[PDB]
Amino acid sequence: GAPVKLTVSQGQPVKLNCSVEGMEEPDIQWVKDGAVVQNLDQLYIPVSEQHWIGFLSLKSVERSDAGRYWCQVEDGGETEISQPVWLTVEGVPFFTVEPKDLAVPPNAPFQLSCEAVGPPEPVTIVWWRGTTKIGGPAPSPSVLNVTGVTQSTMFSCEAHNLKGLASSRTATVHLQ
Ligand SMILES: [Zn+2]
Repeated sequence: GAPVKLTVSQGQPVKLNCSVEGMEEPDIQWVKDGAVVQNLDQLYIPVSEQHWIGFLSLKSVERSDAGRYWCQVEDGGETEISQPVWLTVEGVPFFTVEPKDLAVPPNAPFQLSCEAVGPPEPVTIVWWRGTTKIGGPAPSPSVLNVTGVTQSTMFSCEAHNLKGLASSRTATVHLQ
């Protein structure tokens, strides 16, 4: 278990490679997190007799493309296979917890919350109410305690990491 670790920025193409050795006509397949890969360009070429390289192309990486990839061959036996590559996709923060819309009575207290993650880490959050910075910058997860509102009000989180900024959905708190 010595995986290679490949880090790519969101939206960039990437190509992964594996080596398969010790077998004439291996049936090679790319696997991601233990599942046979679908809907990606796969290429398997011979450099010598008994020496093959597998090639997996991704056109424009998103978060869901991150995972552990490797090549497997059926039967295999003494076939030597390259170690897995761990694909990590870096970019601006992603909100795992969005702020929720609420209906509240006037001057009644409430709490909103949001969570955002990288990579890269760490992530900090600021809260906006209308166009006014309230809370933060503070780490994730973030909560916002509000004493009350007297009219419909918008709240959103803005998350920050090395790669830049992401906004949450805008929550609306309306009067019941
Ligand atoms: Zn910064």
